[PDB]
Amino acid sequence: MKGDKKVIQHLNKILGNELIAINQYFLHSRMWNDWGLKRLGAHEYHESIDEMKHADKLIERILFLEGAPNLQDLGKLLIGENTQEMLQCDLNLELKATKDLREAIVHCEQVHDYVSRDLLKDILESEEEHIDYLETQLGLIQKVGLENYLQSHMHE
Amino acid sequence: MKGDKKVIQHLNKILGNELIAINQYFLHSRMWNDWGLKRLGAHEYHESIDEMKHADKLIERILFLEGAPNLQDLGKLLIGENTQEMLQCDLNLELKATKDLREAIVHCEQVHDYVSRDLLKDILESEEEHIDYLETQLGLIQKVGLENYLQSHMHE
Amino acid sequence: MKGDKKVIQHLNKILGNELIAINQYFLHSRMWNDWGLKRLGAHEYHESIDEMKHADKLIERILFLEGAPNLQDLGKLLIGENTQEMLQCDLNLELKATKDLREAIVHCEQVHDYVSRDLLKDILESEEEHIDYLETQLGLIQKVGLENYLQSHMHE
Amino acid sequence: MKGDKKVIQHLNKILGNELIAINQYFLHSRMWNDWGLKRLGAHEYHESIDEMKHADKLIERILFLEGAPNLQDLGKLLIGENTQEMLQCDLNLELKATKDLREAIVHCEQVHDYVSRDLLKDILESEEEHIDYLETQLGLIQKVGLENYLQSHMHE
Amino acid sequence: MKGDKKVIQHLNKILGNELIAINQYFLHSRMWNDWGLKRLGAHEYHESIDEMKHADKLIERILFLEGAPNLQDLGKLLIGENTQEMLQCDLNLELKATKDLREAIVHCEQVHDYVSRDLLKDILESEEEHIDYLETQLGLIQKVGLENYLQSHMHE
Amino acid sequence: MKGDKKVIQHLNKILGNELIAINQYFLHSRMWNDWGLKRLGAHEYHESIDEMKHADKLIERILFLEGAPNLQDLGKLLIGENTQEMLQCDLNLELKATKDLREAIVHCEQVHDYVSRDLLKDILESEEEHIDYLETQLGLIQKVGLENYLQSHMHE
Amino acid sequence: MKGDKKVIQHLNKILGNELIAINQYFLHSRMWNDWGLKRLGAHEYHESIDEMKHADKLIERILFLEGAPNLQDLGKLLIGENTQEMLQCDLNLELKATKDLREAIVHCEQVHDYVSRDLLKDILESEEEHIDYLETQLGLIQKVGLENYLQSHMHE
Ligand code: HEM
Ligand code: HEM
Ligand code: HEM
Ligand SMILES: [As]
Ligand SMILES: [Mg+2]
Ligand SMILES: [Mg+2]
Ligand SMILES: [Mg+2]
Ligand SMILES: [Mg+2]
Ligand SMILES: [Mg+2]
Ligand SMILES: [Mg+2]
Ligand SMILES: [Mg+2]
Ligand SMILES: [Mg+2]
Ligand SMILES: [Mg+2]
Repeated sequence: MKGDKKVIQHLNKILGNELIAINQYFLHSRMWNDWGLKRLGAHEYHESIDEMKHADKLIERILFLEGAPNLQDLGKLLIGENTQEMLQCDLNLELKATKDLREAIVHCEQVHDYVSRDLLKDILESEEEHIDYLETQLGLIQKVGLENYLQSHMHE
Repeated sequence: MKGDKKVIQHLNKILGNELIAINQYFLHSRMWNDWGLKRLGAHEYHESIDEMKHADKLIERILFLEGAPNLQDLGKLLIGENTQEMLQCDLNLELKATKDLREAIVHCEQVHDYVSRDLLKDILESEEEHIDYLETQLGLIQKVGLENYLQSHMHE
Repeated sequence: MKGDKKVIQHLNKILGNELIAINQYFLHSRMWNDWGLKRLGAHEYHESIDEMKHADKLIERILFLEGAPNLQDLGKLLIGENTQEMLQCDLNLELKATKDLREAIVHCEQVHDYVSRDLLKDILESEEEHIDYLETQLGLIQKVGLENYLQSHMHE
Repeated sequence: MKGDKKVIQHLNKILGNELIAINQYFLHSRMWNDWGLKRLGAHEYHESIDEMKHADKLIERILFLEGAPNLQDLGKLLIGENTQEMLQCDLNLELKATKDLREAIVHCEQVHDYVSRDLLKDILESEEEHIDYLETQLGLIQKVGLENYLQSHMHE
Repeated sequence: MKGDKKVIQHLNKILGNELIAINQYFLHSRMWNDWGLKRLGAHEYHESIDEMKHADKLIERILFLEGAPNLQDLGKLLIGENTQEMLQCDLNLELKATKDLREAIVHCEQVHDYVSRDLLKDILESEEEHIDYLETQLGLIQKVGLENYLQSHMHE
Repeated sequence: MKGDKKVIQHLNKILGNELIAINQYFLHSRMWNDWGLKRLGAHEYHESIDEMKHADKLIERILFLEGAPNLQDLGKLLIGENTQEMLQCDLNLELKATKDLREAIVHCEQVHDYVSRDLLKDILESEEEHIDYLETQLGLIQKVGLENYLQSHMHE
Repeated sequence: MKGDKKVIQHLNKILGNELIAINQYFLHSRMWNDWGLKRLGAHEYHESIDEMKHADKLIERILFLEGAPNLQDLGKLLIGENTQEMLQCDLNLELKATKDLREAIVHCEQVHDYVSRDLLKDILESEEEHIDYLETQLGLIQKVGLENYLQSHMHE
C-alpha cells in the first residue's frame, strides 16, 4: 500500500531514535551489571528490549508502506560515566525522542495516515512512561541520597 | 426506623470527616507513588479504601434511620508537601476524627442507640490503629533517619 | 515532565466532574439498596467504582505533568428522590461531563498532548456507555411501566 | 455435477429469501438490544445466524450443481417500529419463505433431484419452527399483556 | 444520545461497504472451497466474518446515536472469475473502503465525535491488514508461480 | 415383511453397483499406495469402506423384505492406468450409480415403500459427495498441474 | 581485571561485526515476512537474536577486562533485493566475520587470554553453523528451482 513519502521519512527517523535507544540502554544495562548494580542492570535491559520491539513495529510498517527501513545510520549514543550521568543521558535521549514523535503525529494527521498515528501514539505512551521512570530515579537520588540509591539497586 | 435527629447529625459529621480522609489519603498515596515511594503509597491507598468502607457503613445507617446522608459539604484536606509533613497531616486529621467519634458515642449512649454506638466504636478502633501507624512512622524517621526510612519504602 | 498549563487545568476540571459523579452515584446506589431495589443498587455502585478508577488515572496524569490535583472543590451533587429522577439526574451530569471532555480533547490535540488526549478518549467512551445505560432505563420505564421496571430491579 | 437449470433457479430464489431474513432479523435483534430488551435481541440474533447457515448450504449446493449463487439482489426488508410489529414482520417474511420452499420441493421431486429436496425440507423444518415461535410470542403478548411480555424479555 | 446527522451518514456508508464485503468475501470463500482451494476458502471465510463483526459494531453505534441503519441497500459485488481476479477484486473493494474511512474520520474529528472516530480507526486498521494480505498473495503468485501458489492452498 | 417384488429388484441392482465400486475403489487405493501416492490411497480406501457400509444396509433391507441378496453377479470394474483415468473411471461409475438410484427411488415412491426411499436417498447423498470429490480432483489437476497434484498426495 | 589492550580491540571488532549482523539479518527477516516468506523470516529472525546474544557476551567480557565497548560505529549493512541476493549477502558477511574471529583467536593465544579465546571459539562455531545453513540454502535453490524454494518457505 503506497504510503505518504514524508510519513515514511518520519517513521524512519523515529526508527533512528529507537536504534540509538536500543544501544545506549543495552550498554548502560551491562555497565550497571558490570559494577554490581544488578537491579539497575536488569531494569535498563528491559527498557532496551522495549525499544527493540518498537523498532520492529516501525520496520514492519515502513515495509508495508512500500518504503525502505533504515538500519544503517546510527546517531550519537549518550553514555554516562556514573549512575547519575547514565540516567540523565537516557532522559536527554527520551526528550529528544518525544518531540520527534510529536512532529510525526501532526503530519500523519494532515495526510490521514491514522493507523500510523496510532502506532506512534502507542510508542509515545511508552516513552512518556520511561521519562517518568527516569525523572523519578533522579528524584529518589535526592530524597534518599546516592549511596542508599545504589544500595537499593545491588540485588534483584 | 425513625432515628434520633441528633444521632443522625453526629453520623453525618463523622461521615464528613470520612470524606475528607478519603480524598486526603488517596491524594497522599498517588503523590507517594509519583515520587517512587511505592510502599508508602500502597499503605496509604489501603488507608483510603478503609475510610471509603467506613463512609459506606455510615451512609447505610443514616438512610436506615431515615436521615439524609451528606456527601456535598466537603471540608478541608490537609495535603503535606513532603513525607514527614504528609504523615503529620494524616495524624491531625485523625486526632480530630477520634474526638468527634467519642462525642458521637456519648450521645448515642445517652439516647440508647446502642447499635449506632457499636458501629462508631468499631470505626474508632480502626482510627486508633491508623494513629498508631502514623506515630510509629514519625518515630521511625527519627530512629533510622529520613533517608533510610524513605529508602525502605521505595519498593515492596 | 512539564506539561501545558491549560491541559492540567482541563484535567483538574474533568477530575472535578468525576468526584461529583463518585459521590452522586454512590449515594444513589445506597439509596436504591436502602429501598430494596438491589439490582439498581448493584449497577449504580459499579458506575461509582468506574468513576473512581477514572479519577485515579487523572490524578496520576496530573502529578506526572507536575500539576497539583484538586480533590478539594466539589460541585453540585444532583440527588433525585425517586427512581425516575435519580436516573434523569445521573444523565444530566453525564451530558455535562462529555461536553467538558470534548473541549479538553480539542485542547490536548492543539498542543500535541496526545497521551492525555487518549486517556480522555477512553474516559469519554466510558461516559457514553453510561449515557446509553441511563437513556435505555428511562425508555424501559416507559415501555414496561414503572411498577414492572421496579419489580425487575428488586432482586440481584 | 450439472443440475437442472430450473432447480438452480429455485435454490437461488430460496437463497434470496434467506438473505432478506439474515438482514431483517439482525437489525431487529439489534434494535431490541438497543431498547434494552436483551432477551429478544438474543433470540432474534440466533434466528439470524440460523438463516446464515441455511444460506451457506444453499450457496454450496448451487455451486456444486455448477450454478452461480446470486448474493447481489437483496429483496425488501420488513422492519417494524415496535416489538409487536417486528414480530409480525418476521411472521410475514417466514410465511412467504415456506410458500417458496414448497414450490421448490415440488420441482425437485419432479426432476428427481432428491438431495436438493432433502436440503429444502430441512430448511422448511427450521422455517416452521420459526413460524411457531413468532405465533407464540404474539399469542403471549395477548395472554400476559405487552408490558409484561416486554418486562419478561428485558434481561438475558 | 443525539448524534451529528452527517456522522450517522458516514457510519451508514461504511456499513454499506461492509455489507458488500461480507457478501463478496463469503461468496469468494465458497467458490474457493468448491474448487478445492480450501486454505484460500478458510482464510477468505474469516475475512467475511471479520467484516460481519464491523457491521455489527456500526449498526450498534448508529442505533445509539439515534440513526437508522441501512441494511436494505447493497452495492456492487466484485466477483472474480479465478484466483487472481478474485484477489484483485477484494483489493479494489478494500481501496474504496479505506478511502471512505479516512473521509469519515476527518468529519468525526471536526464535530468532536471522538468515539465514532476511534471505532472507525479500529476498522481502518483491520481493512489495512486485509490490504497487506491481498497485495502479499498477489506478490507471492509472482514469486512462486500460480500453479505452486494454488498448490499451497489446496489443503488446510 | 413381504416387500414389493420390483422394489426388491431395484435394491439388488443398487447393491450390484455397490459391489463394483467396492472392488474398483479398493484396487485403485492399493494402486495409489503401491505407487507411493499414500494420501490418494488413504482417501480411496475410505471411499471403498463407505460403499461397503452401503452394501451392508442394502443387504439388511433386502433380507427384511424377504428377498435374496445377489452378491454373485459382479459387473464390470473400470480400472484405470494413471491417476487421471482412475479418477475419471470412478466418476463414470458414480454417474451410472446415481441414475439407477433415482429410478429406484421413483419406484419406491409409487408403491409407498418410503423407508426404502429414505435409505436410497441417504446413499444418493453419499454418492453425490463422492462425485463432488472426484470432479474437484480433476479440476485441481487442471489448476496446479499433474506433477504438483501428485506431489501433494505422496505423504499422508 | 586489566586485560591486554589489543585483545580488547579484537573483541570490539568481533563485536562490531555482530552489530552489522544483527541489523542485517533483522532487516532481511522482516523483508521476508513482508513478502510472505514467513519461514525464511522466522529463521533469519532467530539468526538475528543469536547474534544479539553473541553481542551481549562480548560486551560483558570487554567490561570485565576494563575496556569500553563500542556500539556507536555501525559497519556496512549488506542488504539484498531478492531472496538469493539476501542469502549471499549474509554469506558474504559471515566469511568476513570468521576471518576476523580467527585473527583475534591467534592473538588471544599469544598473550594467554585463554578464556576470551574460548568465548571466540564458541562464537566461531555458531557462525560456521550459519555458513553451512546459508550455503545449503543456495545449493537447494539450484536443486529444486527458485519457485519451489520460495514456495517451501511461504508458511511456517
Ligand atoms: C546492541 C545491539 C543489540 C543487542 C545487544 C540485543 C540484545 C538482545 C537480547 C539479549 C535479546 C533477548 C534474546 C533472548 O534471549 O530471548 C533480544 C531480543 C530482541 N531483540 Fe535485540 N539486541 C540488539 C539489537 C536489536 C535491534 C537492532 C533490533 C530491531 C531492529 C532488535 C529486536 C529485538 C526483538 C524484537 C527481540 C525480542 C524481544 C522479546 O520479545 O523478548 N534488537 N535482543
Ligand atoms: C477522590 C475520591 C475517591 C477515589 C479516587 C476513589 C477511588 C477508588 C478506587 C481506585 C477503588 C478501587 C476500585 C477497584 O479497583 O476495584 C475504590 C474502591 C471503593 N470505593 Fe472509592 N474512591 C473515592 C471515593 C469514595 C467514596 C466517597 C466512597 C463511599 C462513600 C467510596 C467507596 C468505595 C468502596 C466501598 C470501594 C470498594 C472497597 C472494597 O471493598 O474493596 N469511594 N475507590
Ligand atoms: C447483515 C449482514 C450480516 C451481519 C450483520 C452478520 C453478522 C454475524 C456475526 C456477528 C456472526 C458471529 C461472528 C462471531 O462472533 O464468531 C456471524 C456468523 C456467521 N455468518 Fe454472518 N452476518 C451477515 C451476513 C452474512 C451472510 C450474507 C452470510 C452467508 C451467506 C453469513 C454467514 C455466516 C456464518 C456461516 C456464520 C457462522 C455461524 C456459526 O457460528 O456457525 N453472514 N454473522
Ligand atoms: As511444487
Ligand atoms: Mg506488501
Ligand atoms: Mg428503610
Ligand atoms: Mg507509638
Ligand atoms: Mg515526576
Ligand atoms: Mg465442482
Ligand atoms: Mg438509546
Ligand atoms: Mg425377517
Ligand atoms: Mg570490574
Ligand atoms: Mg554445504
